[PDB]
Amino acid sequence: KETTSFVFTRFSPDPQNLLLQGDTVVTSSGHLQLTQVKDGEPVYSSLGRALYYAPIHIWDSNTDTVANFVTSFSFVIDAPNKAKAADGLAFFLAPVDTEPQKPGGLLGLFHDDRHNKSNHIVAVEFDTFKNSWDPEGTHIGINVNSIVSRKTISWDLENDEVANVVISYQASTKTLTASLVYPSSSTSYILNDVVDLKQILPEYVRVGFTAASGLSKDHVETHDVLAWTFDSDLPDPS
Amino acid sequence: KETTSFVFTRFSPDPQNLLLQGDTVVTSSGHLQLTQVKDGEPVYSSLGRALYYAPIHIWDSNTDTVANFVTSFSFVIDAPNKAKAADGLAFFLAPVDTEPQKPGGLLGLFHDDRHNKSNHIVAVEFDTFKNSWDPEGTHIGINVNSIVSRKTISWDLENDEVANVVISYQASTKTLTASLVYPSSSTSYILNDVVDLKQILPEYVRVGFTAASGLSKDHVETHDVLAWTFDSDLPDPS
Amino acid sequence: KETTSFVFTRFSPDPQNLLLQGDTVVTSSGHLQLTQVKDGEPVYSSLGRALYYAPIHIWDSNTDTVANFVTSFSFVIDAPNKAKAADGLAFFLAPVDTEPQKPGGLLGLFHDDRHNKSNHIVAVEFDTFKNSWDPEGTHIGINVNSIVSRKTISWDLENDEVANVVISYQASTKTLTASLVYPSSSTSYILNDVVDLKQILPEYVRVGFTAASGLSKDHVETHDVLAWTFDSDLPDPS
Amino acid sequence: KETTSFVFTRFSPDPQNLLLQGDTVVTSSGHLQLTQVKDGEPVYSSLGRALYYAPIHIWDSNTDTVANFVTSFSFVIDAPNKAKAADGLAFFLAPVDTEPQKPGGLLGLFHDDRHNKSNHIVAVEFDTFKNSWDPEGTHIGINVNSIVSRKTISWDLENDEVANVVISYQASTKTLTASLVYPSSSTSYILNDVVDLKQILPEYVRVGFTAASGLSKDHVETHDVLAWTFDSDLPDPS
Ligand SMILES: *[C@@H]1O[C@H](CO)[C@@H](O[C@@H]2O[C@H](CO)[C@@H](O[C@@H]3O[C@H](CO)[C@@H](O)[C@H](O[C@H]4O[C@H](CO)[C@@H](O)[C@H](O)[C@@H]4O)[C@@H]3O[C@@H]3OC[C@@H](O)[C@H](O)[C@H]3O)[C@H](O)[C@H]2NC(C)=O)[C@H](O[C@@H]2O[C@@H](C)[C@@H](O)[C@@H](O)[C@@H]2O)[C@H]1NC(C)=O
Ligand SMILES: *[C@@H]1O[C@H](CO)[C@@H](O[C@@H]2O[C@H](CO)[C@@H](O[C@@H]3O[C@H](CO)[C@@H](O)[C@H](O)[C@@H]3O)[C@H](O)[C@H]2NC(C)=O)[C@H](O[C@@H]2O[C@@H](C)[C@@H](O)[C@@H](O)[C@@H]2O)[C@H]1NC(C)=O
Ligand SMILES: *[C@@H]1O[C@H](CO)[C@@H](O[C@@H]2O[C@H](CO)[C@@H](O[C@@H]3O[C@H](CO)[C@@H](O)[C@H](O)[C@@H]3O)[C@H](O)[C@H]2NC(C)=O)[C@H](O[C@@H]2O[C@@H](C)[C@@H](O)[C@@H](O)[C@@H]2O)[C@H]1NC(C)=O
Ligand SMILES: CC(=O)N[C@@H]1[C@@H](O)[C@@H](O)[C@@H](CO)O[C@H]1O
Ligand SMILES: CC(=O)N[C@@H]1[C@@H](O)[C@@H](O)[C@@H](CO)O[C@H]1O
Ligand SMILES: CC(=O)N[C@@H]1[C@@H](O)[C@@H](O)[C@@H](CO)O[C@H]1O
Ligand SMILES: CC(=O)N[C@@H]1[C@@H](O)[C@@H](O)[C@@H](CO)O[C@H]1O
Ligand SMILES: [Ca+2]
Ligand SMILES: [Ca+2]
Ligand SMILES: [Ca+2]
Ligand SMILES: [Ca+2]
Ligand SMILES: [Mn+2]
Ligand SMILES: [Mn+2]
Ligand SMILES: [Mn+2]
Ligand SMILES: [Mn+2]
Repeated sequence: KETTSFVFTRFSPDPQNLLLQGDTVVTSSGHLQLTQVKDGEPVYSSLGRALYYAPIHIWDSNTDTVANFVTSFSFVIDAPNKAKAADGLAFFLAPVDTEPQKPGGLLGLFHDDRHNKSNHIVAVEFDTFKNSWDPEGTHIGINVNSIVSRKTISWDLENDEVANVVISYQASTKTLTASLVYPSSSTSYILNDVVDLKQILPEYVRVGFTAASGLSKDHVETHDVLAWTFDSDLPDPS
Repeated sequence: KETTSFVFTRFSPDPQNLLLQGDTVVTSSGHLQLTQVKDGEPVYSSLGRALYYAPIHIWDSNTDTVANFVTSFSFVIDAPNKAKAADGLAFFLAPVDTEPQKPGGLLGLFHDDRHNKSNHIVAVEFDTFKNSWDPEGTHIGINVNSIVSRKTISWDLENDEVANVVISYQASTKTLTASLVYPSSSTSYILNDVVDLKQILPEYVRVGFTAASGLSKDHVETHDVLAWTFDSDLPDPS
Repeated sequence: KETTSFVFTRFSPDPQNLLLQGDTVVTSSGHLQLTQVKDGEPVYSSLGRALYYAPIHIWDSNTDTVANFVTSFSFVIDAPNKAKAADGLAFFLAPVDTEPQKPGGLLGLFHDDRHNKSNHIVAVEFDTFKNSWDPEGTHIGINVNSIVSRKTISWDLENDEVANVVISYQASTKTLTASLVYPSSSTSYILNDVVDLKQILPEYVRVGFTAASGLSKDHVETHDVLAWTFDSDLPDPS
Repeated sequence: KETTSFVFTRFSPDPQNLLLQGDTVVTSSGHLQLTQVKDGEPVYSSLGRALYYAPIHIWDSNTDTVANFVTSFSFVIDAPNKAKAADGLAFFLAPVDTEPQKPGGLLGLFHDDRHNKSNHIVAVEFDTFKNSWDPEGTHIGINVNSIVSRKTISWDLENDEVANVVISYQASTKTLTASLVYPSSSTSYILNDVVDLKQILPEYVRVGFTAASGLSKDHVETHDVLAWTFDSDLPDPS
């Protein structure tokens, strides 16, 4: 049996147990600021990610066991103009050596918009901009090896309000669940889908966040994570 | 700081740390069987509840702090005839000396269908039968001092399938959230509402389940809880 | 799998999830005051206990599995005259319906000084007074069904200083371990012994504290518990 | 608030969340084998270490808080000849970039036997061989910036038996406590001392194990870790 967990109720600057990639900083107020902010305003064509430093053991090929995990986080997206919000934020699992990919609507996760098993990405996206591959309206998606989501639901962005997310994986039913709640307006969202982690991901992964502002100057938003817990449990064989 | 927690991944017979009320038994397969089953079939006019034996400290009048809590459970409802399903199951918080009330659509929680502050009940209901006070269709509700829910959502009962529920209370936003997922069909439901526990409940409560089969012989279903975790945290002041 | 846990970093007055027995009160400073205090001084012939309200499932006769547990607590003993300190404090496990027994050197645990399997008591004692059955000097003991300890070590009472205790049970080796640390003086104590909980205790027990002041007016001390955590885990069968 | 934790009830081969240094391997039976073994006999002049991959945030200079932590582990030392046992095992905290130092009685921790504040090492040692700086007999020591322990106790090595260790740090009293229990013989050991982590260590550290076999062919032993849990909690400011 192997477990990993961590809790950040706020972030400290220069976090040596986080791998910050692209534009990501920790602010002095303790937020994980994924996309760049200049003179109080979001900057376009910005891409940031943040990963927990230690690899997570999510499945074992010797014993053929798969881990459960649950993560929670709070985030804020602030678009100066809501109709021109872009591009979004995602929580993801990826190979240990993962590096930022294309900015914009590919969210730093993929180098193109195709399906490809060699990506080894599972992600939950909070997608604020309609690209050619997206359904109509802002949405939450479960993504496996592609920016084109396996399943989506409608989600109305509440601008500059705190969103509380929980994402969990139940290995016995191969089910990934993702929920978002806005306590300020009592609005909530949920979806789940079958995802087989053993087929998709390597035995060890890194986990974290990615976000991207839009590729034109008028399509911008901030993406701040305020807090983050993670728990995984790789059980004994059964 | 005060915390309480417990986990049952299955139930043992004669559980001395559970207060079983009404018809409740533990089966040999380790399920908490809330309504009576005779010759493989559910019995009508059955009422059962089950509560954790220790009172939970959910708020402190000395320090004026309120607890957070999160509970998870799995349940199954099996109606021999789905169109004649009744009456439902609920998770609730109530005063320590709580006793079963009226059977049927009052779910063992209330002695009538009125709003009354002296009930001191907060509950999440999984309501399989439309009474005069209910909205159309089977539904999930948040209930405060009344069988008439403060807020509801549509919920399609998946007969004899395992439902995974999580209910949580965030004291800083006074928000109660309830989710239900069916991993078998990848279907999921969520709602949340403002509930002020300090106004509604006494400082110590008991927590648990209640269920009721219908009051006519043809309107019946089973109500089994398979597993239950509970966690509460009453923080230090300020 | 069944787990129970709780944490009190301090105690609130009228604690409804604790069974207070004998003289026990909660002070305004949030201490669990086991033996009586009058005009700033300890009172003789005083006996107090305190138990967590919910029974603990420590072993299951169906599956023949036994729980692990760990408990921690901080206590203070203040003897006005150290040479006349009596009688002591103990942490114990006992049947659910347990009631206080004889005061004095029997510590509220036993009705006599003999060995008897029908007691169903396992205890760790912090013994400040030499009775006929005791070794020389103040000591810590592991006690099974008798005030005459199965094993003891020397322990020097540090008067009015905070003692941090941890007691744990490892079921696979049948080993009970007890440690005491005084952080003020950097002094520490440990012992362990084989105890088979399945032979000694019923399936469900209550856990908590007992203490007794001496049976003459000049042989007195206070016994205050400042904080208490408990964790038990009854695993799935092998 | 920041917490880190992990649990290994056994080890898997090629553990990507452990930084293995020197001779360390994971066996097929799931042991962390710190010093080299050639066909079930220990090899001399062997040095191995193992660290959790993620840095631990043990204190924060912004908020002036210091973390508590607790770690537990099980180890086995098997000396073919007990009288010629060498050199030992240690649990330690060190700067993130820490590298193995001198083999033998310096245990892979230090490059010499002097006191030096630029080491930034806190360690608990299980020392099986008497060097010039050591007290008489095999012993457990608390070490701050030097192989010459700040405090020691006598410890009798029980050859090829499982030792259960717990080490904890209480920030409010600046107290480091270390215990060892042999459940097989019911023997146990404990010590504690004042250590101010803020003065000694950087804000982020790595934690783990080191071990060394002796520098002559007849002074050898194995050093296997069977299991390891770690928990740290860097609290919010008052
Ligand atoms: C482990 O604990 C067991 C109880 O948990 C012990 O068994 C019990 O032992 C008592 C004697 O102590 C038994 O009770 C007695 O029954 C006889 C015969 O009917 C009575 O003569 C006797 O009453 C007289 O003695 C009392 C003092 O002992 C006086 O107070 C009383 O006034 C009489 O003069 C006594 O009966 C009890 O009297 C008080 C009433 O409140 C009570 O209802 C009444 O029972 C008792 O029956 C027995 N219990 C059980 C369930 O068996 C056990 O003691 C050992 O075994 C017993 C049977 C005796 O042989 C003991 O000599 C022996 O020690 C004890 N074991 C040890 C090693 O301590
Ligand atoms: C699905 O994903 C795989 C793995 O990422 C893609 O194959 C890889 O494509 C890279 C190019 O983007 C290859 O590396 C290149 O090597 C050449 C020299 O040989 C260099 O000049 C160049 O700068 C790159 O480093 C990489 O080697 C290749 N790996 C394999 C196993 O083929 C794959 O890309 C698609 O197939 C490959 C073979 C190429 O034909 C690509 O053009 C093509 O996009 C991905 N498949 C799809 C359909 O996207
Ligand atoms: C809200 O719920 C409370 C608590 O259940 C109701 O108050 C209770 O009303 C009962 C009457 O139905 C009282 O019982 C009676 O006691 C008297 C004297 O002891 C007997 O003569 C008689 O035979 C009954 O058995 C009960 O004592 C009372 N309890 C309390 C704590 O007040 C309450 O009912 C409302 O207020 C009460 C005081 C009456 O005025 C009712 O008429 C009135 O409905 C409920 N409130 C509402 C608006 O429904
Ligand atoms: C393929 C791609 O990244 N498309 C981006 C879109 O995601 C969004 O950022 C938009 C804002 O103007 O510009 C497009 O270039
Ligand atoms: C108030 C009440 O219980 N009404 C019951 C309803 O809940 C259900 O049991 C049904 C089944 O026939 O009978 C109704 O008249
Ligand atoms: C058997 C018994 O309780 N003996 C007590 C002893 O514990 C202690 O209190 C002492 C002090 O004066 O008095 C004795 O009566
Ligand atoms: C400084 C040093 O490492 N001394 C080592 C001692 O630790 C032990 O290994 C011994 C083997 O018999 O050889 C000594 O030289
Ligand atoms: Ca998009
Ligand atoms: Ca109804
Ligand atoms: Ca005594
Ligand atoms: Ca040495
Ligand atoms: Mn999308
Ligand atoms: Mn309803
Ligand atoms: Mn004694
Ligand atoms: Mn030494």
